[PDB]
Amino acid sequence: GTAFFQQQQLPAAMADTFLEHLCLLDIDSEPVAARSTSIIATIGPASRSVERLKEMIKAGMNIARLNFSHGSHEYHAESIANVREAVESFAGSPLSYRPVAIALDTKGPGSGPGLSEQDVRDLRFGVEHGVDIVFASFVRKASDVAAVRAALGPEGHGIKIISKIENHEGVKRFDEILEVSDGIMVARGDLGIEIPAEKVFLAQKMMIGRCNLAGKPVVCATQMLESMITKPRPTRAETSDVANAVLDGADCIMLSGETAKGNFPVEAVKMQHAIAREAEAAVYHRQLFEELRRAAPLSRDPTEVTAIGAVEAAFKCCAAAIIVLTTTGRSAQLLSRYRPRAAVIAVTRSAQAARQVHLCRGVFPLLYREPPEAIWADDVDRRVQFGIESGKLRGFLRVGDLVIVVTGWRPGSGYTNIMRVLSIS
Amino acid sequence: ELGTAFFQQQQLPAAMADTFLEHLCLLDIDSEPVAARSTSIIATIGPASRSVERLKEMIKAGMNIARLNFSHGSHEYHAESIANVREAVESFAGSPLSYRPVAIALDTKGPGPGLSEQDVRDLRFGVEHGVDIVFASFVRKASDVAAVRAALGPEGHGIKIISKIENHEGVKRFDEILEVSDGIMVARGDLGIEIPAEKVFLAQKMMIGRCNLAGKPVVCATQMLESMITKPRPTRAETSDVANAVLDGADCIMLSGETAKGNFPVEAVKMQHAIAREAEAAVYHRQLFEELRRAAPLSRDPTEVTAIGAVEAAFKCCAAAIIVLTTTGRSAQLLSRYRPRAAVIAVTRSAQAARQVHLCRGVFPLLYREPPEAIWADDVDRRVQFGIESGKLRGFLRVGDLVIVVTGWRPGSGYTNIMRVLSIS
Amino acid sequence: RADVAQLTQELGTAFFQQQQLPAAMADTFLEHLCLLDIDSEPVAARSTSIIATIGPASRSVERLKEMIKAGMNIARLNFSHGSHEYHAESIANVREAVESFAGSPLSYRPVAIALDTKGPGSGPGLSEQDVRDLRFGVEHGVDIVFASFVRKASDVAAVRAALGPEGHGIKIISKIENHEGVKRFDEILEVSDGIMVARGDLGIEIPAEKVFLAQKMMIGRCNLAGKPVVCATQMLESMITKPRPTRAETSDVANAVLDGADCIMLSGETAKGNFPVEAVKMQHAIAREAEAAVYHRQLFEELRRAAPLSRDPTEVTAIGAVEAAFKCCAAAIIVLTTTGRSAQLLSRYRPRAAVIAVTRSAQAARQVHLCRGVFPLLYREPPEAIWADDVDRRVQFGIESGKLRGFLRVGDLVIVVTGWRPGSGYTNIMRVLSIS
Amino acid sequence: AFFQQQQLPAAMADTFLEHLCLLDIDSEPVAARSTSIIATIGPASRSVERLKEMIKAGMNIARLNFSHGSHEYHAESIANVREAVESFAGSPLSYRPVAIALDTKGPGSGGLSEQDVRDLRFGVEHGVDIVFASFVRKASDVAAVRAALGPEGHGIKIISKIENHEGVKRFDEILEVSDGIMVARGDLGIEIPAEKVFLAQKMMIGRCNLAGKPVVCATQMLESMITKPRPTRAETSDVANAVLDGADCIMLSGETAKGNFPVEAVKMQHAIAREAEAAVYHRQLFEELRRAAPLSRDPTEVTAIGAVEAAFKCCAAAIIVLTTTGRSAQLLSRYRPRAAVIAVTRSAQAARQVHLCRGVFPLLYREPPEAIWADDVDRRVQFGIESGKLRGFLRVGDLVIVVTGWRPGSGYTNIMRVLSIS
Ligand SMILES: Nc1cccc(S(=O)(=O)N2CCN(S(=O)(=O)c3ccc(O)c(O)c3)CC2)c1
Ligand SMILES: Nc1cccc(S(=O)(=O)N2CCN(S(=O)(=O)c3ccc(O)c(O)c3)CC2)c1
Ligand SMILES: O=P(O)(O)OC[C@H]1O[C@](O)(COP(=O)(O)O)[C@@H](O)[C@@H]1O
Ligand SMILES: O=P(O)(O)OC[C@H]1O[C@](O)(COP(=O)(O)O)[C@@H](O)[C@@H]1O
Ligand SMILES: O=P(O)(O)OC[C@H]1O[C@](O)(COP(=O)(O)O)[C@@H](O)[C@@H]1O
Ligand SMILES: O=P(O)(O)OC[C@H]1O[C@](O)(COP(=O)(O)O)[C@@H](O)[C@@H]1O
Ligand SMILES: O=C([O-])C(=O)[O-]
Ligand SMILES: O=C([O-])C(=O)[O-]
Ligand SMILES: O=C([O-])C(=O)[O-]
Ligand SMILES: O=C([O-])C(=O)[O-]
Ligand SMILES: [K+]
Ligand SMILES: [K+]
Ligand SMILES: [K+]
Ligand SMILES: [K+]
Ligand SMILES: [Mg+2]
Ligand SMILES: [Mg+2]
Ligand SMILES: [Mg+2]
Ligand SMILES: [Mg+2]
Repeated sequence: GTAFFQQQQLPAAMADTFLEHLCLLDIDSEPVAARSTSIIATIGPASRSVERLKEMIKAGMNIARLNFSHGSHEYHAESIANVREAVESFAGSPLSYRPVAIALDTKGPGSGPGLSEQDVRDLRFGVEHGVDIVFASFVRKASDVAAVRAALGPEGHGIKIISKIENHEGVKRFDEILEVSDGIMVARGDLGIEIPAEKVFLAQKMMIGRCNLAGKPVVCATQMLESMITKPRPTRAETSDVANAVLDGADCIMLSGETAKGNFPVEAVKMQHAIAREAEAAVYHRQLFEELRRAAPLSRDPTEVTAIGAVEAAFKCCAAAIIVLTTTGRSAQLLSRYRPRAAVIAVTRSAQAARQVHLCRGVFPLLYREPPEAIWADDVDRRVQFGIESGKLRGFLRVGDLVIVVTGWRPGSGYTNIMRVLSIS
Repeated sequence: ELGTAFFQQQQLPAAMADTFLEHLCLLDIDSEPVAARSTSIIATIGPASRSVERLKEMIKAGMNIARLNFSHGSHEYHAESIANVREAVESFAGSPLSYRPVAIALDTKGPGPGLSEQDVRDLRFGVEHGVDIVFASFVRKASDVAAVRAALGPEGHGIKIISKIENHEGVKRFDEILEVSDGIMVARGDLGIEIPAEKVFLAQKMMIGRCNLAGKPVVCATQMLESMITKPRPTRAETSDVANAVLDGADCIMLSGETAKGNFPVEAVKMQHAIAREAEAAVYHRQLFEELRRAAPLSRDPTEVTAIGAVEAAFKCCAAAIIVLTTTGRSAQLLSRYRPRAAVIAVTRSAQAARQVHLCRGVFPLLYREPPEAIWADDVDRRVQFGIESGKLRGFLRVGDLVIVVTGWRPGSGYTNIMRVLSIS
Repeated sequence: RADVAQLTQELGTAFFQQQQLPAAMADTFLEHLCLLDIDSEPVAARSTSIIATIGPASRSVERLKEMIKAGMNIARLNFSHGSHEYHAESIANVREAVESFAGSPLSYRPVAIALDTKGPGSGPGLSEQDVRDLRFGVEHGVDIVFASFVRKASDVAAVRAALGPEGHGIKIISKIENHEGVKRFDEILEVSDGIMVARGDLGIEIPAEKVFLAQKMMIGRCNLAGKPVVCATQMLESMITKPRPTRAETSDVANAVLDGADCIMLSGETAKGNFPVEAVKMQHAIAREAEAAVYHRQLFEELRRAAPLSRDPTEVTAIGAVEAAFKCCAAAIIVLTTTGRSAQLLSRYRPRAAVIAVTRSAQAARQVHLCRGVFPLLYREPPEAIWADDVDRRVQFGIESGKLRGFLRVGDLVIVVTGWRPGSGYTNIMRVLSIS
Repeated sequence: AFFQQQQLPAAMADTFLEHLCLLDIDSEPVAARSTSIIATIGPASRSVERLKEMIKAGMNIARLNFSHGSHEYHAESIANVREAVESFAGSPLSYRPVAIALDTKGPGSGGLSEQDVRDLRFGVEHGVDIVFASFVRKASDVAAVRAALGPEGHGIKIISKIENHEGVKRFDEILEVSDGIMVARGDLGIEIPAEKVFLAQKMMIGRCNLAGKPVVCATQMLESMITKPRPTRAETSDVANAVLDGADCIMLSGETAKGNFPVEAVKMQHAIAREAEAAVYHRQLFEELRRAAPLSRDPTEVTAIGAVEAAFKCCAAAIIVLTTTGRSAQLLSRYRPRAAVIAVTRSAQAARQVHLCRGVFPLLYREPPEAIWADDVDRRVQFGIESGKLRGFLRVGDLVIVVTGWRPGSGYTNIMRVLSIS
């Protein structure tokens, strides 16, 4: 229908030049797709109650950040328990349950050259409490990342390390840090003090571009909606900043004081949710996909080959979603790197993977709880149907839609290799 | 992984270029073609190419389609030509490495205002003798194609009608003719007499472009290697002409007098084979695929969606082949329209489809005659393995290579919706 | 690499490391982003104009001199507050501070004066206070009118009529502040000289999360039309009370320049804030960094592909001159202009080279600050007897001011744009000159 | 009506595929033929009357094949060409200069042969404009030809013929020291496999286009026309494709030297080239030539790109350039403008040699001088406009781009002007 092609900036998406795309942007063209940029909310006195945390999950919070620069281990263990209680209060309805990752943001090296002794104790605390992500403060070289990985020990092998770039050395040694990290955080607060304030935007755009090229998650952080710490509505520069972080290519956007100590934590999450949906519909996929395809190297990895074929197929039919079965989240990450307009519904049995895939833009994790079927092909079909039923319940899919299904040839991680065009019934 | 030697062959340095101008500058006479020749050769059968022994030599040289010119000779003469082609083709049935299906095409005498009485009798002869293709002479409007289609009686609706554009009216009414035809022949002999000779190249390039856009086969015909009727080597203009027809986008190239009455019929086939291989490696796939992708409309047909995803996947891993299961040839045709560098190995139970897919560039048919398995998924696996073992036998594949496999979710034609990445073992 | 090798050997590797030149030579926008470098210093003069609102914090002649030195190009008088006597005193103080630098003509900086109207309020069209304020503007010689709440083409025609016969030279920049203005944008732009994205009211009239779409759409359409566009309101809001802006504020300024804005504005930050000079300095610093990060390779290609064919010699000469400037990395394009139009047509193609506009019109010299990358030089000398000699003297005045301000160095290439006969509308010549 | 002619619907297309789909056999070519025709002089094209007919059919360069005939035979051929060319000098606004090219015999079994030294000396003594140097294998072969031309032959253009594997492999070093290249497909098709010649032709044409140096496509282009009045479908396609590849010149060998239809062969190449030039996809071609050409601080180079860009912006009928050596016209030609490059020169040799560059129409200025330099310059621009109007290039109301310099003498072009006709 004509109405379908007037929504989600589709006239602007069909434009032949970026200039014509801008000219065709319409304030009356409503966003239809689900919000794909994840929201990281910092936990503190304003967002610690179980009842307030339930409201933040409903507003769109995907990752809860624990800032280990403040508070004791007892304080952070209580934060973890309240987050998990609020998250599990919706587990009674598996088709609508939303996993929420828990990220530990370290205190940092301070005046020291490498990993501090408090960071070693805090990292061990994180492993013992089952955190999913580490936001490693003041990463200056590859050996800083290796020190964090060593401090996590053998039990913390599955924890993602997102390196925070906060100074000139981190910006200069970016390539070596990105190579050994799982992703990056553009920590603009310290970065704006370490380098001239008027240069932070160049560092943010460079790091986002390089992370997008590498297919690794990138978080834009600090002062995005600062004025909402005390005021009910943000400034015109703040809404523009959030929108531009999404247009730059950020996988995640973050709230610090807005959710930890401010007076509008739920509204700050709602505002980031609303801006991100508008900005995602304004993305010029025509040039973006072409450039991501052209820049990505040739590959002999079947997961990598299936991912590009599935994204290409999704664009060809305007697929409502790409449903992917994943154990570690990697198959969903490789689909996410090509920035499909189709939502990536990732069905997994790993609760940790379901929490961690929020780091990748456009990945909507579904945690499958059923015990395995005796026949593997039937267990695979049951999970795909769970993805279709959750998608229908949440508004991602309707009868008549086309979906791309990405599965593998045997159980276990690393064997994705099948792309299937499916009609929703 | 593949080596520097691999990336120096088949014009791969020229294929990686960022502009068409840089692609031209990087073409190398020392870069040898590795892929199998994908542009089919149509050879006209006449006194110089009628004997079973001569036909066996032409099959070995590369003839894929045998053309019977009904402008000369009786029905008895053409029935003997058909029998000799079939005898020469079946003389290699014992060896899997040498067996190659050969299509039989009937070229009509022509019109008078519409379908002539002799054309009705000749078309009826074609149906009775099981011809695969009709090259319909002097098509000027859509109603001429409908007359040929109606003349293919009740038993011949499976025969492909390739409309010959030979005059100004056919060129002007091209869109309506292509819409109702299976493909087109740029019949340059009469076209060069009906329109100014210096305008034939414009008509050829326009029709080839429109056929490529429509995803329908296009044949370049007449005087391609004319001097080879009496001389053992062609002129510099003739080799250039064959190469440029392949670079323009022609699915097939044809020999008329060169093979029907000339002194070097086998040598003419060998020459077309050698030039086509060189020209196919020089194709600028980078821009070609992007433009075929951008110009092809969005589709909700799973075969069309699977085909683009499979071609995209083949380019990503430099796949040795795309193995497709097809009953009518349609799934292989939709892969062929995106001009993959990988060979399209079409496994079919239909002898007619195996002969007719020679009309589509890069489709290498395999006729499969094993009795069907009781379990459909096992029958599918057996045909995919048949394609891999014939591929290994003929030099298309080695252990360690990657292939793309295109199949459907249920038996019967029209259900292609699956693309798999397979490692050859 | 071969397309820059001889020029890299000539100008040096250090030249090609500054002003984001490695990022500018990238083949894709993605590679351009990856190559942005915080250590690549901006070299070019700041091309995006700064509009500063005059108020109690920025009214004194001494404070205004500091703001001119910090980079203020246009002084905005907000007629929503203050009396005619108050605004006349503000105008006089701006003119006094501007003329305090007139002793040195090769370095003098013109400053435009803009009148921002109160608006229609609850009314349907032009209010009676707006008619009195517009007459005040004509009587006091203002250069620009920022017309509040423009909702249709007839609103800008009413403003033009209220300016009368004597205000024909005044530029009307229409402020888009509501849903109707956004929806009727094309008809408003057609009859206006330019647009202001008035984000304050716009963010109240439409959902706050949609303002960025309206800003980007209007900037794109103004760039396509070749007409000036101003980005306004809350750009450095926190600097009203703090000496340093937030990370969202610096990002906002940078993104307005990257979107394609000709001008950026300061409101309460300069009118009533505690750091008016610091706010101007911050906008200056961010705009220079953002201008160097513009992806000229795709931008120029798209401006050419989108611009229709033209049989106007000024339009034809402008694209030829911008193309020539990119070919040699020209330090500047010196253009002779009477009304500012020839400089505006060069500016629409977004050259990296500075557009040094030599004019005898003091009003045109002030008004060309609306066009990005135009550096006005007011020529005060009496005419030569031979017209060709008068033209040459004006070109040499541009080269000498260019050398004395740092725009040009001996060995640089410059593009000179002139006409074949005196008077406006005859630009048709482009010359390549080597600086000696 | 203007936008339906010269394949303008196909020229406006956003992709090459859409450009192909929009090619129209009913869209007539309007612009003058840009690709020069080199015709080989022999028994079938030696008479003054036959040569006059070939000049009217479109011959721009006369090739003397020194592989056959004596010096006396070639001197008579030169004299007949000059007599036929000067028979049209009575009308200066329509006079067509014709270059004379000497094609050497070659090294044979040997570097530079002793017969080649004598033939090159003959060429200098007889005032030839171009040398087509046979079997060039390395840069030192070009230097040997340059030395054999001596001090009296400094102005002669050396076009290196690439005829073997070594010439193809050492192409870059040969092009660097040559004025241009000839893709000599006859010997090349014997030295390398016949099925690889098209790759060598396309590579050399692309590299010459990138370098901004002339490239000639040669041998068997219309071969069958040696005995038949019409060419084959492969032959017309070959000529069209050489123009579409980017060749500056196309050549006729036996077709004009010994064939039964020399005038018809020239007419056929003229007709095909005009059709192929209108089918050129300028949208991508200009963008790629522009992107591939390096940045430059040479004012002639900078003015040339500004002028071609300006010509495309207004659909200029022509770019009128004042040139001494032909260089300013060559730098305009390298960007492949759709506008004709009308080169007004006083140098008769430069007027003949600029036929090597596609789209350059030389006008030999033989009008009285003006005392004031600026008036003399203006008069040459008016000469270009009047010849353009007379020959059909221009009409009243058209826009032209005029390219001149700031002071006399070669190497000072730095001005581009937009001018309205009449
Ligand atoms: N992250 C990302 C990666 C790839 C492509 C894109 S993109 O497609 O959004 N991309 C916007 C930036 N441009 S631009 O050339 O700078 C530009 C800017 C303003 C204009 O009006 C214009 O004509 C061109 C290139 C297209 C985004
Ligand atoms: N869709 C499609 C179909 C067929 C071939 C191709 S193609 O990719 O082979 N290709 C042809 C040639 N054109 S061109 O712009 O005419 C051209 C010609 C000569 C040049 O030196 C040049 O720089 C450009 C470009 C595209 C693409
Ligand atoms: O993204 P990952 O971690 O590589 O997981 C993909 C894996 O998931 C599957 O689709 C299903 O496997 P399981 O039955 O073990 O969940 C495998 O075929 C495939 O290898
Ligand atoms: O190309 P076609 O004629 O549509 O045939 C493709 C068909 O082949 C298959 O892959 C296998 O089908 P069969 O087992 O019936 O041969 C089908 O699933 C698919 O629909
Ligand atoms: O940009 P504008 O207003 O068209 O003015 C450009 C004009 O300036 C000139 O270069 C010089 O004109 P004047 O001598 O009137 O100042 C004219 O040739 C040209 O028409
Ligand atoms: O193309 P060339 O060889 O550089 O000659 C171009 C020259 O022609 C002119 O326009 C006119 O020069 P002349 O007066 O010497 O004929 C020069 O100003 C310019 O340098
Ligand atoms: O640590 C952070 O998030 C910062 O410095 O912005
Ligand atoms: O019949 C043909 O092939 C022709 O006329 O070219
Ligand atoms: O009036 C204004 O400037 C606004 O609303 O932004
Ligand atoms: O000399 C030539 O031109 C050839 O050999 O083709
Ligand atoms: K911290
Ligand atoms: K026939
Ligand atoms: K106001
Ligand atoms: K010779
Ligand atoms: Mg920090
Ligand atoms: Mg025929
Ligand atoms: Mg307002
Ligand atoms: Mg030879």
